[PDB]
Amino acid sequence: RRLEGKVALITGGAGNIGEVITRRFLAEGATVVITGRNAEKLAVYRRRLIDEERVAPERVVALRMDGSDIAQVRAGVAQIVHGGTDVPIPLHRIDILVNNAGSAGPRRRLVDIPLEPSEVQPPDSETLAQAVGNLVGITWNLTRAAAPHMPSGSSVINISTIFSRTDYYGRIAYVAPKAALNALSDGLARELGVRGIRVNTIYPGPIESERIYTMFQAMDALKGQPEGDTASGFLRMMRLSRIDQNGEVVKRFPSPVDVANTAVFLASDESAAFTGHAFEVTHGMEVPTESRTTFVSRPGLRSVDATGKVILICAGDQVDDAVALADTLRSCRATVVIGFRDPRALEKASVLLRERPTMTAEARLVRLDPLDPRAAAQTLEQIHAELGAIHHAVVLPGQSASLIEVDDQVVERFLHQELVGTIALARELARFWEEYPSGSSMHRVLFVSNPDDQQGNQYSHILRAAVEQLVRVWRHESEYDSVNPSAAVWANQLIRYVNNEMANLDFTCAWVAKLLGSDRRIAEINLYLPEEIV
Amino acid sequence: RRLEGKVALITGGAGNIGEVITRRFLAEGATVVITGRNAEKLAVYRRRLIDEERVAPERVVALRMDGSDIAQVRAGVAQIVHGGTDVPIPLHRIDILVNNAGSAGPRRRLVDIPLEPSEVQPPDSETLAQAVGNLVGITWNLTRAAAPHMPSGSSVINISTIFSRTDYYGRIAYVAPKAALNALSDGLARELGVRGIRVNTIYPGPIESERIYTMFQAMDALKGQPEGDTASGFLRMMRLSRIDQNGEVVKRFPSPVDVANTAVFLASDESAAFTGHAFEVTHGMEVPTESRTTFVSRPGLRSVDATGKVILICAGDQVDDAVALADTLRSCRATVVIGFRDPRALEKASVLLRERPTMTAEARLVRLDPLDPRAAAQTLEQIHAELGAIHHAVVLPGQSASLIEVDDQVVERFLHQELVGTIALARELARFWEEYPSGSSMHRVLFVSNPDDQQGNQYSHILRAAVEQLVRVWRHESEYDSVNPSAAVWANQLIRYVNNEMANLDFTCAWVAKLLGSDRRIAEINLYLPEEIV
Ligand SMILES: NC(=O)c1ccc[n+]([C@@H]2O[C@H](COP(=O)([O-])OP(=O)(O)OC[C@H]3O[C@@H](n4cnc5c(N)ncnc54)[C@H](OP(=O)(O)O)[C@@H]3O)[C@@H](O)[C@H]2O)c1
Ligand SMILES: NC(=O)c1ccc[n+]([C@@H]2O[C@H](COP(=O)([O-])OP(=O)(O)OC[C@H]3O[C@@H](n4cnc5c(N)ncnc54)[C@H](OP(=O)(O)O)[C@@H]3O)[C@@H](O)[C@H]2O)c1
Repeated sequence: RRLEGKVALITGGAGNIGEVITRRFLAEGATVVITGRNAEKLAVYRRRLIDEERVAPERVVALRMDGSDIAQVRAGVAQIVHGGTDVPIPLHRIDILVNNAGSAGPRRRLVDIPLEPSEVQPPDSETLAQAVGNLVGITWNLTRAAAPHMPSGSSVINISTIFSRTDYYGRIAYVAPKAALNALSDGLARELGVRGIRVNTIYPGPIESERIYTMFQAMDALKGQPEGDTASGFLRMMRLSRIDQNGEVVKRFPSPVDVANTAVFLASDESAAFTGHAFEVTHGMEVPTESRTTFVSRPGLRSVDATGKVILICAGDQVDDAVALADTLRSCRATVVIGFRDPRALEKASVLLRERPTMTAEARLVRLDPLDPRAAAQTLEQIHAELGAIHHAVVLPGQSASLIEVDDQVVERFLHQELVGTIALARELARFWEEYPSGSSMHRVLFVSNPDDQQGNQYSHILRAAVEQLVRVWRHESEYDSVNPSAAVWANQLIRYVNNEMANLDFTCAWVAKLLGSDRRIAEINLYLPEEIV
Repeated sequence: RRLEGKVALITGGAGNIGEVITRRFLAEGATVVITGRNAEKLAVYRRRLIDEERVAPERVVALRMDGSDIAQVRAGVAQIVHGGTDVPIPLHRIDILVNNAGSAGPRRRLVDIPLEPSEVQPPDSETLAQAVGNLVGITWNLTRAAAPHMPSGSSVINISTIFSRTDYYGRIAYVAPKAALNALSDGLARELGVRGIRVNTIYPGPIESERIYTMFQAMDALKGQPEGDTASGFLRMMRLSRIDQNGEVVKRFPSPVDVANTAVFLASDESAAFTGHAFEVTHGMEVPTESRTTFVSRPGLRSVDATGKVILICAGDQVDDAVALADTLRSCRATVVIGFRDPRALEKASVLLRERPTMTAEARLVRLDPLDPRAAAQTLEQIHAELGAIHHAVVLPGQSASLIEVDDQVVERFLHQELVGTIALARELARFWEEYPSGSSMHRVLFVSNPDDQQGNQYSHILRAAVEQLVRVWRHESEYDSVNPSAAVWANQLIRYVNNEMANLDFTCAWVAKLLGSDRRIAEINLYLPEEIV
């Protein structure tokens, strides 16, 4: 009835939740195309729907498709629209896109996340880069491929997870890409809204499923705590108690049909007024959408003394910004190293650097590319041998328009250089700090965004979301590990791009120096420049 | 089908949106009790449903009930459960409570809001206090009266408005009580969740209805701008374009059925996993849930010079806090007046006050009760005659557990003393400042919350929400009126209760002095103390 005559594409349609979304969509009259990597599991599920639930064979199509590969996505969407080998009847359009597919990523503490295929250890099957492609790359690929074939009034439904906004020890390779997906979905709602295509996000809590109990078992083991501790923490956070199988009003997990019923509402015309909207299937867990504060003053640097602190600035190609940060830190007497991903930027910075009395030497310049982990680890070791430690780090983006009408290689470079690259850098720093203990004084990390791009900062928003959840879990893992066998890491993220004034760089540099050279520590993760500094 | 055999109570069920909620609920198999103040309109609508839509008479019950009167609410709920004169068949329970009733309040700029019945001018029919009772009092009353008769799995659906979070010139008597309702709903979700009763809030945008066009017509007139300007601003804010009656993909208002369809989803078991959740029926208007920042430093007072600034502290009964604020402002050389609602507090403060070199006289003490507007206006005039002006004001709460199991008079005193009282005070200050121009220098107002109540601060959250939206619209009205015929008002709200440390009062006083005595102005409305000051 409610999805009568609509064409739905459900990725991961044979998974634990996907099976229930598929079933409910069929009961409501949709024609469903289910995708997955395991072609047999798709065929078996399709057969069960036909043979045991009296579903007409024309209404279910099984289509193998690795959604992390844009070539496969385009080929599969073409088949759906025009017919093909695996699609017997051309379906002409997609009315509902359920971006439900999502791997679990490698389950490891940040220090242990595998970056290269040879590092992947049995329980896991994915590098960091593969997890990114199977979590946010996949949703991005399907939406770009499908959007030309979705008429006005169509519905894009992205499945994220509430845990993209909570502590989630040992799952940074999962929750940081899912946080990126949240910001991608909000940018897509803005872009597709002009076409009448709505884009909404479901955030399931822990859902009764083999998946959640497998993951919670692994996370209890990663933390060295008893079975059931991860679940107990989230059960306590729920506000809504609910009838369980024995009729008792208790804390319990929501079920897959709860998620499926939300997807039906969003797929149907009953949700026609919603876009860019969150749906938290969590029994009322109180989880903020963002941890943020706004600077309301400029700090005085006269009191800031970083004598004897080694501070590594990790830059991509941002010569002038990196040099300005180094100048400010050096005026506070810090021992500064600047690392550059881009060798041309490194050369340009050497020239620039050659251009009250102070006994502070000029910054050392090194090559530091986190996408070459073995060279990065060696560079950090050489710095430790020469300077004795690395106390703090400043992390800039990896490189200095539309989210849909964009070349495939621009999307791939963004995912690789900014998401994988930034998380890989944090992995390399965390590992180095664990391997080279330097006492109990916290290591401080400041992520700093790019400046305003004059075009809405759509891609910077995605990096911001990923970095916030990287920071949240890194803070928790490092605190926990420092008590239960090592210094903890405190981290924040400075957001420059909401301010477009000439004083922006100077204001940012002053706060970086204040936050690294003084005792002040800020609880909020994201630290925004004000819109007007003066 | 989806509400088969459920008992729904819909307040305002014969209004513009209520009629459509009622109709959809009946189509989905519910038995519906509709309430309103106009008994005839209810009877006429019930007759139309029976005579023109083939609805069985047993399934619709018309019940006149002014939901702002708790006595009437209890009597009507008793009738619904046990049967009575207007309820022929006892219904035994309430499965769905739709708190949809809501007046429009007096439509006036803050300076013109009617406080007393004789001030109400034709277009309007309500004082400020009546509007509060018809907007948040009503929802509070019904939920408390109905909750004992709602079994586990039941659903409370509160209709607020997105405009409780946006600019809305000339509607403070409407949007500030609706903002209070938002925080009341979140506290109720927490309290009722242990019983398995979920509580969710719908935030409609502008909904195609006689109501919205009547209100937008009045708001265009209040601002002296052309017909259609208010609507044009909100149409621009929508992200989702949508098919209109002629098949064009354009900006348009959502319809009443959009709101009704959301209420059906929330009434049905398909939403069983949702509580404390917002549903924004707005075509994706980007509207934050809160304007806030967190203090990340303590300010230096040595540079703060308020010489020649008259600052009025408006206190209820908070002797020690008011005196501490006065001491701090006087050490910054301000000319201080303290007003007290409570005459006993005024006497206690006189005794306390009698208890580097400075030439700053002790604070003047006056009676200032905003619920006696004629005496308040005279007091402000006498201060102006004696001291020459009132530059800035600090506003404390009117008085120094559960939201359900609470005596009726505690609820009534909170609504009257804190909500009506605080808005009435701002009305009195705004009017005084308009009547006694003192140049173009902005008047600054700092609302300051109570300290931590050690019990979750449920009532303080409600006042916080109302004050934030009071501030938002007051800032906009006063800015607009200062350009289009007068000084603008800047206001903020300091939140003390998230911090429970001994340094709390001193830290708060320092920021009050800094924000009133220096040039710094903060864009965010709510200014939170950090959880840890040191
Ligand atoms: N408690 C929960 O289960 C829970 C809570 C919050 C969020 N979620 C989200 O819910 C969604 C569904 O997961 P689930 O609970 O059903 O777990 P699941 O059983 O592991 O399902 C994951 C699905 O994703 C598919 N998939 C992964 N990578 C893919 C790729 N590159 N191309 C195509 N398909 C791919 C898998 O297909 P193959 O098996 O063929 O690879 C599988 O069907 C995920 O996005 C997950 O993050 C789950
Ligand atoms: N564009 C929109 O219409 C819009 C947008 C956002 C939010 N909303 C919200 O939607 C809800 C429904 O309003 P509407 O659009 O249907 O406008 P409406 O036609 O004015 O409906 C308001 C209803 O509230 C009832 N009511 C008011 N005070 C009452 C009291 N003390 N006791 C009992 N009933 C009372 C009225 O009943 P009587 O007529 O008998 O007094 C009437 O049925 C309101 O809460 C409103 O704030 C509306």
